[PDB]
Amino acid sequence: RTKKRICIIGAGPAGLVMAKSLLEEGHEPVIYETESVLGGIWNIKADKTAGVYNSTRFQNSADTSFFSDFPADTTDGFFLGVDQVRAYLQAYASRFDIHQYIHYNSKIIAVTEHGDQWKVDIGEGDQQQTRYFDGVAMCHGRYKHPFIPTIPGLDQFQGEVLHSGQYYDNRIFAGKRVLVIGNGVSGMDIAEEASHVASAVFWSMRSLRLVLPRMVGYLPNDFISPANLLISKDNSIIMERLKNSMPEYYECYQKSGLFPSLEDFRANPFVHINDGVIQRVAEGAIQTHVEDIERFTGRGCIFSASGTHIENIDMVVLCTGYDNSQSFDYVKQFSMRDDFAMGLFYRQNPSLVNTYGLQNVGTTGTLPYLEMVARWYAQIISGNYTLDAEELNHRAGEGEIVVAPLANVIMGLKLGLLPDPKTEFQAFWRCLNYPSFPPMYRLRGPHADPQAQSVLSRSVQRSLIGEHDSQLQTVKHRLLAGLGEEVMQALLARQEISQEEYLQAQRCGENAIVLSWDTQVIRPVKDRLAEEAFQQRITELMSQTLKLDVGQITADRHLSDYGFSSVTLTAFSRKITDEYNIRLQPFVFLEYTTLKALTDFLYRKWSEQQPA
Ligand SMILES: Cc1cc2nc3c(=O)[nH]c(=O)nc-3n(C[C@H](O)[C@H](O)[C@H](O)COP(=O)(O)OP(=O)(O)OC[C@H]3O[C@@H](n4cnc5c(N)ncnc54)[C@H](O)[C@@H]3O)c2cc1C
Ligand SMILES: NC(=O)c1ccc[n+]([C@@H]2O[C@H](COP(=O)([O-])OP(=O)(O)OC[C@H]3O[C@@H](n4cnc5c(N)ncnc54)[C@H](OP(=O)(O)O)[C@@H]3O)[C@@H](O)[C@H]2O)c1
Repeated sequence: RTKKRICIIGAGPAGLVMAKSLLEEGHEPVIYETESVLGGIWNIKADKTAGVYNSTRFQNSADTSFFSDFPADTTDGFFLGVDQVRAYLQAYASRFDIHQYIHYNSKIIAVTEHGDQWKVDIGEGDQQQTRYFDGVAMCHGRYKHPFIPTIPGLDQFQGEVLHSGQYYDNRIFAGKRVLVIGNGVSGMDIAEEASHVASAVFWSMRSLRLVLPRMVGYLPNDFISPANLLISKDNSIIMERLKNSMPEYYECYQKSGLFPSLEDFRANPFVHINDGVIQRVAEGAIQTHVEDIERFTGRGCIFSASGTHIENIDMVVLCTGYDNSQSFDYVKQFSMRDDFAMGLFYRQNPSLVNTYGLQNVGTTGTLPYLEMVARWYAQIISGNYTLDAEELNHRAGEGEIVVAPLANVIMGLKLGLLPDPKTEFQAFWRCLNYPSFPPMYRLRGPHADPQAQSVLSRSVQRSLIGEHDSQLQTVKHRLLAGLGEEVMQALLARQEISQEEYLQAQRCGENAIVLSWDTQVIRPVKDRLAEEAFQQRITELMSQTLKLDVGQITADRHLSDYGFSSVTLTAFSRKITDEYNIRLQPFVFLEYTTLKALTDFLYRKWSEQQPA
């Protein structure tokens, strides 16, 4: 009887683990799926308007992107592609017997609160039914409703216009003049793949982002431990790793002119994973314009900054991402941003969960983050967990990023899945220094798995092949300082911490780290008059590419005092070309030898074409 009856919207990864989690706490799942098969966005249809495209592979290694008690098969590789992922989801649904609860061809239409119960409107027309449930797990994913920007004249463009959700492979670009717009992962992969077939590829973007390949050195991009992520200096570490472990890539990244500015990295600190677009841009295979499109003529495109007119455009691919606001129509009455504590639990009745939350999950795979929410909701349903009033207070904000490995620590602690810092601090610390290995979270607490330890052991043996120990030990001292003086004294007494550790924490007091919810969040931060603007812009670009401050850059100082390099000089002139479409011939710097000599030349060349 007490089997609670939970309505799960979706058969994708979230719905699968959401159902398997409630089955561990003896509840009864009811999955409704609009499509005819499980798998989610990893399912292709023929008139494709959403869903992963052919070359898609996971950005992060299998060691951090799959479920706690169900390892992925890496025979064909550590970065799983479309076939293996949907394979995985089907294997999971079968070991934990999830198929029986799935009702395919069944679209949820409305969810309304009904006392403490929930009334759900299922199915479309003559199959329209209505059932009642104890809780609703919203597991409908993202990336389904394209977002089309409003651009002047695009509605009258006479070429083909696609949105990336329709993309499957690059045979569609063969022989064509392509304009790719947007520089998320989709724009990156499409632009890169287009550059191996198309007649010409033009890549439009407004602002530069950080790109890493899948492997950084001889380890996956995602092998980074919470301790490192806590020294903060967000990605100063990852950048160091790149610079020290991937020097060739780092020089090539610079020469592309696509390495972003500090102001750029603070504005979006999210690390995008792509393998290849930067090499293609370096080689001239792609023509990047970092600026804003002014308007679209009938078969071409005009740019605001440079005045560039690209002509005879065959295809525009709008890689402009998704409006995920409409994926929440069946709960139109609710404001997800304002009613969901942590963007995850309906504040007045958590029986209503939003598994994906509302933020951007970086650093490791999405699956184990979803799983963690699933294990947590399973306990809220059992009555074994009652969100406290600081929990209910949190609001997921627009733009925010979630450093998953931290989110799993924060949540893994609430559920008692990690050694207690107050009693097993040394162990807690080892955990904070391993990458996000999901088997770590099934060694203790609710529903462990005996085979977990051995799984976690292979992943950690691959981790062990940089330190900043000093900084790390300072994170140790500051964590400990953050536990308080009573717990510190107790750890000292019981022999968990040495006398040095204890005394240092005693000194690192006003710098104490207290792990909390927002530990896991990152918030991004953002004629004559014309000719002054040009030279001002050129100096900044020289400042960016040189790592020098505009004070030290002066009009009449010879440019060669400034210590350029082949790499930094290239980077400096591709950046010029990207914003003003001016090409610097191979003698530009032998003939113009000061800043003022260079800007006056380029501004002339600029205005001999269309300016402003
Ligand atoms: C191109 C691309 C690449 C990606 N790469 C990665 C990656 O490398 N790593 C990673 O971790 N993640 C990646 N993701 C995203 C992430 O993997 C997916 O969101 C993941 O599958 C989790 O999906 P989900 O469980 O939230 O539901 P989804 O997989 O989004 O599917 C949701 C399901 O709910 C169903 N549904 C929706 N509305 C209703 C309704 N009203 N009634 C009934 N059913 C409904 C849908 O039919 C769908 O089957 C990528 C996404 C895209 C588009
Ligand atoms: N952990 C994971 O591995 C994981 C999980 C989920 C999803 N993903 C990735 O998320 C991707 C889905 O999002 P997406 O990358 O397609 O889109 P996106 O990240 O939302 O970015 C859309 C792009 O379009 C540009 N754009 C938007 N509006 C524009 C306008 N009016 N004019 C010009 N440019 C505009 C944006 O640049 P601006 O900066 O100028 O806006 C942006 O680069 C998937 O491909 C997947 O790889 C990864």
